[PDB]
Amino acid sequence: FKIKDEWGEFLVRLARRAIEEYLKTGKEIEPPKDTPPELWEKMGVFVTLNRYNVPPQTALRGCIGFPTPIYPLVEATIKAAIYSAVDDPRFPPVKLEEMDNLVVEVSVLTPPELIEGPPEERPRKIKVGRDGLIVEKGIYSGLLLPQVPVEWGWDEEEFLAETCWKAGLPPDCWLDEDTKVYKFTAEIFEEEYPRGPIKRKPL
Repeated sequence: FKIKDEWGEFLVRLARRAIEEYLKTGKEIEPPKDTPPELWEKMGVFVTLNRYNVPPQTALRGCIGFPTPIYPLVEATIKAAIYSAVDDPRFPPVKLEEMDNLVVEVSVLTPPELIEGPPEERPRKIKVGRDGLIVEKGIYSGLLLPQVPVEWGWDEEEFLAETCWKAGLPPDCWLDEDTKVYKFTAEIFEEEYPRGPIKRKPL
């Protein structure tokens, strides 16, 4: 575990606070002075907002992140949290009252690593329940978090085709040598219920 449980809890609470404060004052909070030093290191992160007490496959309310380590983790979390609440083009922006009915999930990512070898053998180098994926070709790029294939019950080959689709590429694009496929992992933390205890979420 690269991210201590205490740090995951910190980040999830920070994400909720960033969203509520933004919705209330339009201001983006700053990393708190008590922020753990290790959390200033640049890392990729995604924040997901899920509707509470509904079937999981119907819960996604917002999900935005920074796949690359361009921001210190603490700052990336604050921004991604806000973006997931009001800047996810697929859904209407979250209003303050609704935060009573949503649970926050923070996914801290490890650096993506290029999958090597014959393209038709790429499914063998990935593992649903462990890997997140990024597919890139030309100007197209798409990413799907590790929890996605698990939630929908996809195998490695299906997961690949779905990530290609996410990028705006044909489903079988991963069979192309010129298509670049990266795998990455994440340490996930989520509220058990709105404003309740936070816990690590294994796949």
